[PDB]
Amino acid sequence: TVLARLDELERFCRAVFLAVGTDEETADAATRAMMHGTRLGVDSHGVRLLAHYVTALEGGRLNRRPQISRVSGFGAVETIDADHAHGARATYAAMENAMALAEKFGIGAVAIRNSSHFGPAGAYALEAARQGYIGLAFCNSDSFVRLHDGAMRFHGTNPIAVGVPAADDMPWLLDMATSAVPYNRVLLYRSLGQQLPQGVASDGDGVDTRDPNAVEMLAPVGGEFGFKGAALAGVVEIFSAVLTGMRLSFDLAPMGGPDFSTPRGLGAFVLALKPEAFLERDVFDESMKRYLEVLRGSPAREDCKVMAPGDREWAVAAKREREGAPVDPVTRAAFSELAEKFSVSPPTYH
Amino acid sequence: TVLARLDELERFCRAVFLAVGTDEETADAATRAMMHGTRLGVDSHGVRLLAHYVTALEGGRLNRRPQISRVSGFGAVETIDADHAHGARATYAAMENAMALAEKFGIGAVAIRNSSHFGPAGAYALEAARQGYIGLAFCNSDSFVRLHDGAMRFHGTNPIAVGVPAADDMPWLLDMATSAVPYNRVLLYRSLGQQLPQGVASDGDGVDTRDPNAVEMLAPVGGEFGFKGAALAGVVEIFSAVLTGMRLSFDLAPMGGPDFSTPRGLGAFVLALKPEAFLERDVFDESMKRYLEVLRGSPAREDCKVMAPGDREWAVAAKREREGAPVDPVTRAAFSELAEKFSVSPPTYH
Ligand SMILES: NC(=O)c1ccc[n+]([C@@H]2O[C@H](COP(=O)([O-])OP(=O)(O)OC[C@H]3O[C@@H](n4cnc5c(N)ncnc54)[C@H](O)[C@@H]3O)[C@@H](O)[C@H]2O)c1
Ligand SMILES: NC(=O)c1ccc[n+]([C@@H]2O[C@H](COP(=O)([O-])OP(=O)(O)OC[C@H]3O[C@@H](n4cnc5c(N)ncnc54)[C@H](O)[C@@H]3O)[C@@H](O)[C@H]2O)c1
Repeated sequence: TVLARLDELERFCRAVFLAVGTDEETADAATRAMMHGTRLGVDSHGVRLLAHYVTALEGGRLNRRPQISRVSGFGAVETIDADHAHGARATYAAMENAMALAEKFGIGAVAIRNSSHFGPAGAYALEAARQGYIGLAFCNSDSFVRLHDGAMRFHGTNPIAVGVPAADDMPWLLDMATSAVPYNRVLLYRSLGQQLPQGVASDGDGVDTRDPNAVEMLAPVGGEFGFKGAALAGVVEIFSAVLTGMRLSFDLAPMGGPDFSTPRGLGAFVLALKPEAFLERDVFDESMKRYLEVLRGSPAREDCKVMAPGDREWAVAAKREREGAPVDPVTRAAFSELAEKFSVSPPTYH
Repeated sequence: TVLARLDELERFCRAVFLAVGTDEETADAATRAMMHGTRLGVDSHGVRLLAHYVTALEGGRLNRRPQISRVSGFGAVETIDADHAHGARATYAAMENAMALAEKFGIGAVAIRNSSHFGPAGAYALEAARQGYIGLAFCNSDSFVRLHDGAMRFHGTNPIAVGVPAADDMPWLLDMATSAVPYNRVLLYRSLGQQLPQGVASDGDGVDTRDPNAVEMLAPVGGEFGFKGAALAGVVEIFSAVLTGMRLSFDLAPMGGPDFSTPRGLGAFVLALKPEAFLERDVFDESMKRYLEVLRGSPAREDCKVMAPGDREWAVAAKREREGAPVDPVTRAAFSELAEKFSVSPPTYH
């Protein structure tokens, strides 16, 4: 295992995408979503996803040159057809539009059609926050999580991402799957041979299990009150599938192979709020400032620490700014054969 | 204990409010919110709240004749100043506005100022659903729930309510506090002398306890992953307080006495979506129909049943339509003295 510079990894991912014969904007957008994940420590959706995207692109699943267009739209809303684009491209574009509409109507909501996996949901949410708007991001995926008291994979890990501008620091940022823990976690624990935390997954009968080998579905967030987490996965499902026209979780094709050619037709939803359309920006920042000052200063349990959403990510982000992002041996090896294959320089390490 | 007709209770609540010298619209709005809770089985926020509202009105906390006005607003947004109105009046009014803005811009968002406790958050969300829009409702309250790993009451029970139109049945409705369970639950368990479920509350040290007498704060939804529940309470806090200009949870005055004269200045947020602004309503209903058809038909655990958000509320709602709402002896006795006091007919029983 070893470290890599965030620019070294960035320039590398973009170089590879271009080599696959991808759009210049599709390459920039796809690398931002992965650099976002890698910079914020959410490595499950970091640069390790490069391998998959190039396979989906070469396979035909992801369109190299997507023509993003608005099928309709009136007022502060509009539905966009990404043209089977790479999730990040389809959603980064949808958000710049939602921000544009928010600048004109105080708010902006955009339904996304014919898209794909977009990596970390917070990428787009954090984009709006960096711009001074409140960004929302919903989406679904192939069924993985059961309902409360369920005995089958029902909803996808249907994430929720909310980004709020700060003042003189990093934006408030929530990026979470509606299930207790994401799916890659069971694969990781299965790989290490360790048991999962209690109430994160269930067997085929709907009864929880801490054995990663017996898991056949993820459990909703909330535990005994998991029905609340299942309900949250419902709101995202409505904004991501019923309101976009795309297929529901249980109707979507697998995220993995063997098919890397037939498009999945994934739906998503983006939302932006213009703080200045409701109140004085000076009173918004002082409230947010006070809100965060108090939160972080709040009493904690024994040897514990309290933090706002995004605080853990800004701590690792700062560390990866100077120290660099860790790249294990097997992902590094994948970077070498990708570099060999596409004739691009591999990331320098240390 | 005995039963009461939903019209008998409805007419009674309205009668009492008018007797206190309240607005005609403030009486209708306040009785709908309570009738909503009583009809849907969420009795914690039903007609048992009458006793408190008349006390807040007579005390001077709640304005009997509120002048709801929009301080500003451009595009599909606007901030409304309820003029210290009863919660239901301030929010039912803000929702009809958000619906009005949604009919014109596809969406409608309204920031509510100088409001008060509005009973069940689903009342307003369900209103938009009955109207054919997708309604959202956010609000905070005085601190009761701790942060993940916290050792102090931080957020209020900050509820989330989302109502989505169905097709040929009752709307999809989510109404849930961000905390695992609402506060009144500790009072009930303390009253019965029984222990609470694991992970719903904590003592003064931030460590969970099932003893309702040792509880000093509620726990976020999610358990070990309660940080997601605390992050959700954060999004509502931002929409309900930082975005409205109203006080944050920890700055708000108590919901109970002894002060029933000084206004709390509670904030809230309302949102409305016009499905027709994104797609053909015929494809929205067929997707929602299929979504619910499959959900309810999904496989369940041993002797369990799966249901969508609101399904449990529509089962008791139907039961309370014909059979009637149960009223215990002590709440009925409060109705008798309220009837005696204001010279209004008490609900007929059976
Ligand atoms: N593209 C897709 O289809 C898809 C689907 C599912 C998940 N994802 C991604 O998976 C990634 C991980 O999701 P997750 O739910 O496992 O993340 P997580 O459970 O690790 O954390 C989610 C949230 O809780 C916060 N948090 C964690 N610990 C905390 C603490 N101690 N105190 C306060 N807050 C704390 C985090 O900042 C974060 O906002 C996300 O980036 C998500 O977008 C993507
Ligand atoms: N006015 C305020 O300031 C305020 C503050 C907090 C809470 N409240 C009110 O408290 C009331 C109760 O909130 P709560 O969170 O305790 O309710 P709850 O936990 O009983 O239920 C919330 C949700 O989960 C769903 N649900 C329950 N069991 C289910 C199952 N088996 N399968 C699928 N779904 C299921 C319910 O339909 C509901 O939408 C709400 O009406 C809320 O608005 C008001």
